[PDB]
Amino acid sequence: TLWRCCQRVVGWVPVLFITFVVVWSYYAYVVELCVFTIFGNEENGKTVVYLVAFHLFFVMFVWSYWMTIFTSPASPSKEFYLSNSEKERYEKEFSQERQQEILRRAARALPIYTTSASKTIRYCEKCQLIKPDRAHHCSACDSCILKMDHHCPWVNNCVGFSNYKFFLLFLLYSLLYCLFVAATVLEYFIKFWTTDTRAKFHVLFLFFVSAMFFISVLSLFSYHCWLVGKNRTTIESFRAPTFSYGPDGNGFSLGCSKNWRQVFGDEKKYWLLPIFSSLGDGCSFPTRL
Amino acid sequence: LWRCCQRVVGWVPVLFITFVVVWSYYAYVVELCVFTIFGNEENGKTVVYLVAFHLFFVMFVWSYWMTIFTSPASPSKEFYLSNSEKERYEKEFSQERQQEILRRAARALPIYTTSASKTIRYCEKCQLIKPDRAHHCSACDSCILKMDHHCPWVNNCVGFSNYKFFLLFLLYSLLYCLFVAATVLEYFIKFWTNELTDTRAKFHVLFLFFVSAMFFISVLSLFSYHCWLVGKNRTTIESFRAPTFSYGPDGNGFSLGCSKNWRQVFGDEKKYWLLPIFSSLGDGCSFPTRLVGM
Ligand SMILES: Nc1ncnc2c1ncn2[C@@H]1O[C@H](COP(=O)(O)OP(=O)(O)O)[C@@H](OP(=O)(O)O)[C@H]1O
Ligand SMILES: [Zn+2]
Ligand SMILES: [Zn+2]
Ligand SMILES: [Zn+2]
Ligand SMILES: [Zn+2]
Repeated sequence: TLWRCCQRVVGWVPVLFITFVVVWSYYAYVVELCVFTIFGNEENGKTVVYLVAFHLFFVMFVWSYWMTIFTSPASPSKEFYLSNSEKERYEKEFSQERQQEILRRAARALPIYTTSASKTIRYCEKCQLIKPDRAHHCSACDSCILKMDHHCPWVNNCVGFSNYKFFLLFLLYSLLYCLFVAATVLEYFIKFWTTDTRAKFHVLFLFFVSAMFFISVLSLFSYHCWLVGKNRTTIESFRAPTFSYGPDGNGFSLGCSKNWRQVFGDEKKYWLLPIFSSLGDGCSFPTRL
Repeated sequence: LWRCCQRVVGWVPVLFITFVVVWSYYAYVVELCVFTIFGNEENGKTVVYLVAFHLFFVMFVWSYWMTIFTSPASPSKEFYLSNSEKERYEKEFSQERQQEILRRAARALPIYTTSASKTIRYCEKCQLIKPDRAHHCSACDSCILKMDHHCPWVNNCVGFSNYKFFLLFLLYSLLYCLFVAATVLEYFIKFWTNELTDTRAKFHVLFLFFVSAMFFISVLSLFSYHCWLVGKNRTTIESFRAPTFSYGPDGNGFSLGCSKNWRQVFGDEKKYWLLPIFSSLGDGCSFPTRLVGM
């Protein structure tokens, strides 16, 4: 009955956890490292430079992170749904052959260039719609997601056509945020090991939390730089889409340069900003052939 | 009672300045940096301007806030007439013996200055003996240590506690306005000669340059005056009426040399010089004299 409320709340636990670490990291770097440690030293130039630079990375990180969480994933348009007449004929029908004929007649009026592994029309039983190309159903979001990449638990949201560029920038600014911390706390991490009671706990934690997050998230970032240039989602990287000419891992590829511009766009000024600049509408995609 | 009315109406200059500063933040960030500069298609200057602007905007609002809410220092309870001395002072009818009551108390205090008539500097309202450089302000309704002047733009007195914050407030005001004027100028040129014609951005970019230039030219004169007062170790009051010591009036009676005079306000630790954090030497109730006696 009330299982929805607890299920919905527990989904925010990874978000609140990450949010706490970021708030703690701000307190640790600004107060403990810059004010108590670096400003505990008589160097006002080094303290200000770090504080200014830190706020630039911290803003780009929180901005990208926020956008990846609250950008709702796009769903298929009204045209892909079975009308109340045709969905009755589909539910009334018992022969799979005639079921496929119902779906094929509506789908041929839609920009669909892919089929299932069994060359059947990609259809969603729960949503009662014909899945657009690259779209998949997520049982966590309980919906079909356009150009679905994966349901990322750390943002309590699906990473799809709307989220993807924000998700990528979130990864990018995560490495930069953590690398900058590790590179600047290192000079003082060496000193802390080789004596303030409170400052050491936060500075010691600061260096290897930033390092652990760097070495971990860096693997994912290199993974997606492959994916963007190949024009493949994570789902497609495990199951290549099947076109009219058979399976093709490169069926949506337009070349390395043009594949990136499908995600980041043609406006060069928006590439590094968590502002939506992805080409297309998510319900149809340019084909290689 | 109009003292209640004074408290509310006193915030009008503060709220007015707050409006101009909030408006300046919106105008420079949204209208100038987002609509105008980022429309020109290169985010290299936009990030630099947005980063630099936030450095000056923070130091300006920080200094302004500190000058407003730093309560002015008052004389210690030793400078107040005790319940014994207030009686015999009130009983006396001869002014000559009244001074002797104040003189006997003043000689137990680190006081090296008198009035122009060589009488003990005494406050009738607070019923205390004014410390050196301290003055009574009827707006604050109190005696202010090393009082410089009552400032309406901060709804507060600029005294011993405020002065370095007030100075930083002036400094970061000039820098904030100079940075705005120097960066908006190139785009101020465009709007008049119609290289840019946006309706909303024009009002804010034009007003940004005028208001920043008008505030710069005005505050710069005041700032240079106070840079000279600090080197002379003189409050604004003292620069018009030199204090009277045991050896007569002396405009330089509190001077300790140019270097040491600045250190009285900003301190010896350079890391606090530019920061709105209290670093002034002394206690405000006594000050080193040039000749002898502290
Ligand atoms: N109620 C007040 N409001 C504003 N300023 C005051 C007030 N009372 C004294 N002052 C300041 O102190 C001076 C007034 O006379 P006093 O030297 O006796 O000071 P005081 O009575 O406050 O201790 C004024 O400065 P000026 O004569 O050199 O122009 C004034 O700035
Ligand atoms: Zn679905
Ligand atoms: Zn999902
Ligand atoms: Zn008084
Ligand atoms: Zn006052």
